[PDB]
Amino acid sequence: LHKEPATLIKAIDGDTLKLMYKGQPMTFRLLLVDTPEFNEKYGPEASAFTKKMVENAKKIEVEFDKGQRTDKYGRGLAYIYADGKMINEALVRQGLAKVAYVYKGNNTHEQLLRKAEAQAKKEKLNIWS
Ligand SMILES: Cc1cn([C@H]2C[C@H](OP(=O)(O)O)[C@@H](COP(=O)(O)O)O2)c(=O)[nH]c1=O
Ligand SMILES: [Ca+2]
Repeated sequence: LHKEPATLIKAIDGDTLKLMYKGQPMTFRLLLVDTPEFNEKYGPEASAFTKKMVENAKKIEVEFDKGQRTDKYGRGLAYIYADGKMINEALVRQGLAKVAYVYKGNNTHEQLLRKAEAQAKKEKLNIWS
């Protein structure tokens, strides 16, 4: 896999954001995770977490997996990095997302994320509290 440039347009919530990619606005959905919706427990916290990471970032990158790059809603499906730190992994490590939506063929970072979730679970963080 490889990282490609993008710039932030707008934070949306814990696991979605609007980025400019190859010069075009698109909404991205984070691969392999599920944050609570804003109206759910920890939703506001997940939103804030992702917003801070992307807004503070000097460099945002998107990394597609090997499979589908757009979902049925037209959202880009990627791993998204802020100054080299993967947001998908960071949310999970903090107990602000569950590993979820693991579809065959777009699952390159599955085991990395599951290891993060185990450690969040051990620490009884947030969702796991
Ligand atoms: C993360 C992800 C979501 N989706 C689809 C599955 C779910 O369909 P349904 O809308 O029919 O439930 C939805 C969940 O996204 P959200 O968690 O953003 O609601 O997005 C994908 O198809 N591929 C993906 O990799
Ligand atoms: Ca969600």
